[PDB]
Amino acid sequence: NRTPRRFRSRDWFDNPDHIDMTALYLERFMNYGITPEELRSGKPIIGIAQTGSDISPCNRIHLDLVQRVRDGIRDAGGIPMEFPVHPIFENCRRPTAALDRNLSYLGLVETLHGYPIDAVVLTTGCDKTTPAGIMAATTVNIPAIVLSGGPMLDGWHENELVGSGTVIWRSRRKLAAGEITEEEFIDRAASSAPSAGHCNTMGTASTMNAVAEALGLSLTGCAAIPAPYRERGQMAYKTGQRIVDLAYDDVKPLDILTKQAFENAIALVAAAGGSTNAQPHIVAMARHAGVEITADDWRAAYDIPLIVNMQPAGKYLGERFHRAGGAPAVLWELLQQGRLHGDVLTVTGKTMSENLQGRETSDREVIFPYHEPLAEKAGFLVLKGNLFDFAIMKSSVIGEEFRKRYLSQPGQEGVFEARAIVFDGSDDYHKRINDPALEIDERCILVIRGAGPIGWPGSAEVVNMQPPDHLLKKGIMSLPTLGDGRQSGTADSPSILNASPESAIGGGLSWLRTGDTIRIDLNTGRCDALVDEATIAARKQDGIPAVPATMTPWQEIYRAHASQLDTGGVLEFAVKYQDLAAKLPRHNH
Amino acid sequence: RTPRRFRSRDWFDNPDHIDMTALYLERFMNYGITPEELRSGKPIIGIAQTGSDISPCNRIHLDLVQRVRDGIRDAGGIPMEFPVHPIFENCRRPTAALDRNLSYLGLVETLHGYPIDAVVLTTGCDKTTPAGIMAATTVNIPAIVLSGGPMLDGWHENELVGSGTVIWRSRRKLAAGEITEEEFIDRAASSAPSAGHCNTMGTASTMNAVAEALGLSLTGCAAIPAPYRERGQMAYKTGQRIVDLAYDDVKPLDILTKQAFENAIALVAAAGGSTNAQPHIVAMARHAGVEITADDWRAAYDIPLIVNMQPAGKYLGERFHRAGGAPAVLWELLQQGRLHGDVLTVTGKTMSENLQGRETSDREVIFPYHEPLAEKAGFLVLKGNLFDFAIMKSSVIGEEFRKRYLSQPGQEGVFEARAIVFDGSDDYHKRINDPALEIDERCILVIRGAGPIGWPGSAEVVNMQPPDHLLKKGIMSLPTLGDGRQSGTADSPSILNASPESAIGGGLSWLRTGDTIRIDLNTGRCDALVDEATIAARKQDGIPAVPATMTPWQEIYRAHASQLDTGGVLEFAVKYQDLAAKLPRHNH
Amino acid sequence: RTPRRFRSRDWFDNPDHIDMTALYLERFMNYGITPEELRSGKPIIGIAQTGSDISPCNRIHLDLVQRVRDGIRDAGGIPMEFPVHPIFENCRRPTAALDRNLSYLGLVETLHGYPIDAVVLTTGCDKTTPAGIMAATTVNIPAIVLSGGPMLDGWHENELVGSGTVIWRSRRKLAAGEITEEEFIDRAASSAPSAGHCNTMGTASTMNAVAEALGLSLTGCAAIPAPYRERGQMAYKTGQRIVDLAYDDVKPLDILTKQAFENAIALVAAAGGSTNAQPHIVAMARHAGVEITADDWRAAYDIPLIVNMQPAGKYLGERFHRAGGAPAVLWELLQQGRLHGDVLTVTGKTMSENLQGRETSDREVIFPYHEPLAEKAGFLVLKGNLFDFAIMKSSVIGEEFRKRYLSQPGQEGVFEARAIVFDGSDDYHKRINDPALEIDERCILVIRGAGPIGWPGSAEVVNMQPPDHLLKKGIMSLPTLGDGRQSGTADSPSILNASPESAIGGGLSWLRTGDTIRIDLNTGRCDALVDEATIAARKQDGIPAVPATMTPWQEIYRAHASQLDTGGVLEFAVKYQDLAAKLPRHNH
Ligand code: FES
Ligand code: FES
Ligand code: FES
Ligand SMILES: [Mg+2]
Ligand SMILES: [Mg+2]
Ligand SMILES: [Mg+2]
Repeated sequence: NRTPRRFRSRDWFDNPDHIDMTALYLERFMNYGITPEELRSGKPIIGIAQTGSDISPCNRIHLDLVQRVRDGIRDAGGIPMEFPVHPIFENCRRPTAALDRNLSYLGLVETLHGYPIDAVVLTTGCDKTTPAGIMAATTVNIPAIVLSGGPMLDGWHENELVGSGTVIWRSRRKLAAGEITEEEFIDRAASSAPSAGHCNTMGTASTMNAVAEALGLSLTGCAAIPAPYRERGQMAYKTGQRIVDLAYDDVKPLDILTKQAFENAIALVAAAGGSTNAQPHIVAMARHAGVEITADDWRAAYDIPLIVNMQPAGKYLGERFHRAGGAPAVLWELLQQGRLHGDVLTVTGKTMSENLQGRETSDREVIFPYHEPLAEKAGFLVLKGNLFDFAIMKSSVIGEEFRKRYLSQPGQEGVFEARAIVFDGSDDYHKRINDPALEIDERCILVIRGAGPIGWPGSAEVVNMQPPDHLLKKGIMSLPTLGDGRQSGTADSPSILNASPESAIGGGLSWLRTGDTIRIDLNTGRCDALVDEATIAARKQDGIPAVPATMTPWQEIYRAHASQLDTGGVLEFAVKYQDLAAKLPRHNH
Repeated sequence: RTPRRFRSRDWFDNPDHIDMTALYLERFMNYGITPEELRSGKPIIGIAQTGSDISPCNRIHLDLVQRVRDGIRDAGGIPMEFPVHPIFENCRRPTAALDRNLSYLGLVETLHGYPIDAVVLTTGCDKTTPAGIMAATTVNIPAIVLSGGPMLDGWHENELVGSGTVIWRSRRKLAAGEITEEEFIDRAASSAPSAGHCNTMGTASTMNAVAEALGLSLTGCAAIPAPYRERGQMAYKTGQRIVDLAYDDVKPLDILTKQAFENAIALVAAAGGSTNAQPHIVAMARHAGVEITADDWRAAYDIPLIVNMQPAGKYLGERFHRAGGAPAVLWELLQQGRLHGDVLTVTGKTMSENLQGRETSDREVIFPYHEPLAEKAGFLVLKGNLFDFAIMKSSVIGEEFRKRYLSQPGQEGVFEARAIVFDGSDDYHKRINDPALEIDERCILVIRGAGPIGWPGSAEVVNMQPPDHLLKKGIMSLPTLGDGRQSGTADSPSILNASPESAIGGGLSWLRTGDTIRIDLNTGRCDALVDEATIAARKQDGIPAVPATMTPWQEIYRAHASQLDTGGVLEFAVKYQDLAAKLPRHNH
Repeated sequence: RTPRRFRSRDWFDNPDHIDMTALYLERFMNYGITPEELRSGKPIIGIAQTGSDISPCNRIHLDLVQRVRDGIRDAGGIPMEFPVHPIFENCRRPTAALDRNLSYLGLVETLHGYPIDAVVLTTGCDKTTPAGIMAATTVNIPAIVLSGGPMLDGWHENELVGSGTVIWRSRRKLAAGEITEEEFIDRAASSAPSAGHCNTMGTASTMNAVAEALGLSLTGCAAIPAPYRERGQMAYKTGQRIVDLAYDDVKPLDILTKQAFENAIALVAAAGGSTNAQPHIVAMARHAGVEITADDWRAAYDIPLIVNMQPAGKYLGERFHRAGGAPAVLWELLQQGRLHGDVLTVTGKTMSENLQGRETSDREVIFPYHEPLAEKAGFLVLKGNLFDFAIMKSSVIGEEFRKRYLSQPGQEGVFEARAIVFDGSDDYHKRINDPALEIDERCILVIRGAGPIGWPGSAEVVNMQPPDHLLKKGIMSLPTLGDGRQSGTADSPSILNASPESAIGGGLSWLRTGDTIRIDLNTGRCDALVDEATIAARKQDGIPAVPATMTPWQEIYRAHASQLDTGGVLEFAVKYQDLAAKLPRHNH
């Protein structure tokens, strides 16, 4: 198995030319008890990028699991080095945690490339830490492997399942409809988080962790294990064993993250009822590995049926999903219908197909068979028009009442027209949504603008807007929704999302006005404002709607270099840098 | 916050011996504690840590302890974590029942010998809960129990698989050749999915509920599964409360009255608890100076089964907790006047006030008293010419068993069985499938030499299964009798804890294979049909052999341990009471 | 290396019991251990953890245990950490001496009753080193000692303050009024500047040096200050080497020969070690089935004082380590043919190959054997009519003491003094300055009722200081005699460990205040000049009283502890040897 190699660590700890610098490098790494024989025996230094902390409750389980990773690395013959990254906690980070993925990315590459690190174990959980980690590891391109934290346990409130995130959106409706009070709202929310781990619905965190499995970047079965199961700590051990293997065999990210691998992830996202936030993230990771993912790569997957019976699209939560076989069971379903490139290489050292043998699900209540699924055409639906060149709609989440109301008229199905109610940001929506002067009814479409990477800044999860109270009290639970921002992966709103280019850089949403008529055609992928070419340029000369001034040093940088979610809201200058571990850096003294 | 003058101050602020105060304070600062911390007069809160790598059922406390410390600090105490002697019931051989008294001795020493004003007793695995309470009673400084909690539900092939109970059910399946040997090892592993203790209503679940029923933990502390966020929140609230108990000076002997033990006896019956609760409750009471007699157990025989949990019922710890846990069970008993609700608890309220609003939320799990899972779920006390005290696990009689033995016409509750006697569990596993014994469905399987003295430490070996050939005919259980114990996770309706045991000359010593036993659950009698003349002839042959004492502690144990009917205590130790009423000598 | 059937496999891989294998395996995985780990056949390495908040001298081990774990894993073993009974010498009352045998009992149970193949014994505070080694020997599985090391140097007003020694020096500065009560407390505080044990050549520093001397720990592991990175590097190395010892089956009884204890006895004398080493070394020897007699102590008497460390000398643990530590001190002993340099050690090499190259690098701290600090530094045994064994701390005889009592031009080393007799230390503090006693420079202060049965657990109360009026006259110390002990940090040339102690009828029971005692350091005699007739008449008046037994463990101790001369062991316990050669029964 193990044929020796001169790891880049050896350029610090056994440098041929400079023996002064070598001694300078060994000296302090021994100040808490590491012996010289450890740092000088030619074992690989395995970094562990720690994401858990008191400020990051979704990832904090990695504070206890890190010990299992250390044990794996040491049994298998490496030397572990745990170190931190910029923290990211989506629930409390303001203005939004989307700001942090790129900032964490920058700091991880500096560390991975700047220290005597050979391979890495990326610890992941909360929404944006999985892409931030993978993005950084590929730019540097040293052998990497993802270790997922896992979701929380099932939450219960009065004998009822209660999913993280989705409990907030359902409780916003019942509090408006006067069916719950302000303390039941807080208490149902608290019941949604019964343990350590990330959101327990199929939101961004469960999606991005299933993605890394589909991408072949973590061991089989890693994504779905709930954080407090001992399975998770066993998995953390085996991941520590595996990463030294990947260091010796020299299996880098750029060997794994081919376009075919990204197409596998795309397929998985759709079959699993995954989050629309997966789209900016999968593109961002693709770009940073020099792969181009286009709007046609998403249309490819639209006709994947929904097969996992998990909130927000379905019924159960992360525990039932993982007991049913989690991501490998979903991938197996797909592989059987030829929707997977089964011959890609994975960090297991086998091929996707080889990994998936035996992974047929064990709970058909939870993971449905491909041919008798839960819903057809569950993939994202990219939409085009005069309002934006690209956006996606959460097809997996169209309710049957929503279907009957808009997508069901006898001659024209999948097509409907609605009256725009436009809001400039989240605060705007909350202040005017119940203003009867706007006379809102069942044939309106709620529109929000200024919530993109530039407008907010960092795109914001504010598109899952709810009907005004008077409509909620009539039983109308959702109206169509559209905006240039995002929504929580836990939303059960069939929104049109991630509209690029956003309003704030002169996308079509900059000139739309309340009372206009929007025409949605889901058969053809088109969404248009019925507003003539002449009126359009009259509005355009009034200028772009206003957006808040820059507030922090990082926001100035972000607003300067961030792309649109079309291409993954990436630091556009940064994609250029590839395989940085090929060249060494200069000595520091 | 009065403040009072805590015994710790005799170490850290003694105005007689200033040299000693300097000597006592010096080293306690060598990891960064400031003098204001130890010299301000805040109480020192000992935390008795039971969790370790070798104690996986209690290891959750390695994490929880930081929540306890935060609560002590918020409330104005100074925490002081220290360990006790490790106990891990599954791997400790010859038996972990040796360890309960050894852990008692050490913990008494630590609490009395050091400047500790009040203790948080972390509990979990079988024996850790009585051992902590016994010790905290003898020293009698303010004390509170913090339970660890069960593991989460175990699943294998979409079936609920319970800690411990899987092993016994797997033993019957492997013998009937229905599962492989790596499948046995497999489903055992499926039953232990997380940190925590046995997720069935075993000894840990029973004993931790008993601590709640005694009044020694905050309401709802017993049942919270170990990995729940709620368990961490409970550990914080408990750290707060122990500081208060230090100031209000609420001590074990203030709480462990005869009524509180009667309440605990009610709950064990209602909850389908382990029969190992019987020795542990008699031990705890003795060390508190309270007498628990066989008639106190008989008083709880007619309490109905209330909780629908393996091994007696269906679900595991997670469902029991979500339906209300121990408070929901105590609420049921309170409504029927089966509880003394006026007793004081460590919450600062009476049991009755703690229980208001605690009616269950899930009647599939915690049945109503008046239409329950089954009636007469209490332990049934048996006596006769083979022992003066044994109990039968009533809550666990199945329908086939009640048909085959308990339903003789005109004579219901009385049956007779032909004894097949084994000396140790090795002897059982060697001759149970020897056809020479010609075992029928009307035999009683008997094991002896497994009590406190015989094994030594009583051993969980009485849940013997039928021979291979009976299991293939659909006979899943014969009646069983022994002077040892069984796992609280057992679903055998055994007659257990037979005192006096065979090794000190109880009736089991002269029983022979072939003898007939007449059991009658109406009279409470269990008697071998052998005439006094033949008994005498047999007695003269001497007592059957038991192994030689093999470690120093076994020798101490064999010399001082009492019989299970009196708690298996160190007999000399129960005379020691309220030790914190007297300060120890200075050490220099 | 060559594979082995470790005893753990009897749990994790049983041939005839797959049910028990599943039951033993399942819960050991509930915090993430994989089946590949517990079934691969790698040895299971116990780590006997002694640190905690209540044990500040050993607390360093809670951060070093990770180093130990990493080394066990780099070497192919599976680490299993677990606690023992906590011991903290400074605060434990009535004495930490009661704990050594208690800790001993629990660790035997743990090592024998669980699947442990080899153990690392973390040590530090006084009693933890003998207690560990005693238990590892009784069970006799491959063992190794990891020492926590002493605290950093203490400075107070630009002066070295040593742990412990600063207390006894301050008690004199307080009666002579040179310091206030609150600078006493700051002075003691300055003595403890970091983690670690006492930084003087007290019992901790002695016993860890004894451990290395016996070949039970790696070369140079003893004197490394706890906060040094050398100490975590040593813990890693120790984790590695214990795996090797497990495969090579290098058991305690292979190492602990009479030749090894003799090497230890030499090192103690040569280093000015604590008198407490004598009962601990005898205790370890007995548990190793080795006899160590008063003659073997005499054989070390004439060894010079080589180490310039408080109490006897000047420096503290830091300078001693920088000078090459116990290796340098053994190297001296080697070249003068005072070691058995070819005994086996847990290093693989023999003691001679261990010390090749270990000559001290600082002759200001470790002196050459032939131009030494002082001569005849070993303990000096004394027989007599007051006791059949005692020892005197020859190493701390100062200039004035030698002049005032040991320098009669006729017969040097003989003197006679008047006995002032106190019954326990409280008697001392309430009468030492009672002027009706007429105490002068020619009195001997005597304390009794302070042995194993008397106190109970021998107490450190013999280093009594002169009355206040003698201290103001410049007399810094008088002869001191007792059946108790004294801190190994004490600079008192006391006569200690008197067996038989008073409380069981030894000579000190009949001796009275005012009697004349004659000591002869040339014959090793100490006698109370009182005639046989007065002795018999005083015995009729009864042994002087002692406090009643107060805790359950005290009753066990008083009923089983031996005398300090035979090691203060539980005498019934030394007959148990090589326990790991028999397996315990299965628990279910
Ligand atoms: S808050 Fe971190 S996963 Fe949703
Ligand atoms: S083994 Fe610890 S509770 Fe059953
Ligand atoms: S107090 Fe622990 S070493 Fe002296
Ligand atoms: Mg999110
Ligand atoms: Mg048990
Ligand atoms: Mg001492």
